[PDB]
Amino acid sequence: APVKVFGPAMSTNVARVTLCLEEVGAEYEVVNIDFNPFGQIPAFQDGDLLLWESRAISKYVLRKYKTDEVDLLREGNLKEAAMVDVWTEVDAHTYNPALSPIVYECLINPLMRGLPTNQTVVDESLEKLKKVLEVYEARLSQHKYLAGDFVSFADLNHFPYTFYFMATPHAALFDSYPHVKAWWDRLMARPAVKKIAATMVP
Amino acid sequence: APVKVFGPAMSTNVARVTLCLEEVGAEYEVVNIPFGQIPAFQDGDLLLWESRAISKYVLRKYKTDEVDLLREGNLKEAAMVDVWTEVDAHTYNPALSPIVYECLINPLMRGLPTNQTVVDESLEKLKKVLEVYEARLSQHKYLAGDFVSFADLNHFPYTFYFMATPHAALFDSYPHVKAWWDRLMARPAVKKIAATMVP
Repeated sequence: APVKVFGPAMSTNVARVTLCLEEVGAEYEVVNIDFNPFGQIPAFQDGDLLLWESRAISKYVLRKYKTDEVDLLREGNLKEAAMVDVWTEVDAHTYNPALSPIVYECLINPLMRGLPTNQTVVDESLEKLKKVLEVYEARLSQHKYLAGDFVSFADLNHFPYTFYFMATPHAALFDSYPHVKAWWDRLMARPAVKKIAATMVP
Repeated sequence: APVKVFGPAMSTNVARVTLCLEEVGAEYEVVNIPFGQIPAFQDGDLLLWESRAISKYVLRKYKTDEVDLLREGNLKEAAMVDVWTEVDAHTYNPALSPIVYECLINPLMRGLPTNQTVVDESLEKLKKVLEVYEARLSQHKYLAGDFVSFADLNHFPYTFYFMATPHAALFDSYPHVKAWWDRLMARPAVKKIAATMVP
């Protein structure tokens, strides 16, 4: 019984769910656009369970399909799970609020509506993001991935908005942070990530 | 062996961690390093940051059949805990916290005038959030089901400071939300932490 994801595949929050589903090898069906295509929250159905909110859906998927091969939350190991949780929360409350206004001002608003970019909002965000990337640079100088030497929910959570940031004029900023840039290219080589990236087209 | 929390007891995010420690009956120290400062935490050689990550580590480590606040052995119950934890983080708290800043934090710590127009932008926005809470808590005593969980405890710190602003009586128009808030305030762990967010 394939689970159902409701929403536009190019939404950052729908792509978070489908990336998790691809990383665990689950079969699923994506059901149509809306009723913003870049931000809309997914609904989800697995049998009689109906869920909302992409982070809760994603964690349900990573638990239900966990194997010894594929354990992206590490819940049996409290130290590892704690590090997954830490960098999941850094994404949600620190990295994404610094990066997503750049994506909206430079990519989404011009692309969807021909709206002008507000360079003052973008510039505030860039200075905030630069301080954040200094922290990621030190972390990813110690480990291949954010939670340790294994890929996890923490890394996957960074994919959808960062992918769109890479289509703005500021993508070159990551080159000032070579270990962050190395980590980004590691993620972009994963076959599940390439699969979802091909779905994220306007 | 006791664990250490780093940060001010007053902080909304330190209180999330200390409430979790009190509900599991854990032995801990608090070491004072505005109302939103992110805590650090030490257990042996494990050093953590971010109150929700620390809180979950605590609720897993000290878990018992009496105190299972994450519900991780039942994927469907854990899903509902996660849903309402996210609603708190990205919907309820962004509605509620600017009322705390512009009625309580900024007029009594930063010396700013109480911007009584972003207060009404937040109030009208909080009103439509509470409608959804009122429907949810009308067929469950708690957010994740008929059991208290991390989802409910997550709402305590900011709601405790909202309850100290002029607009505390807004909950009275949502009787199932009010009755839910009353069940949380009656817990001994909650009463004990509430006493720390004041001196």
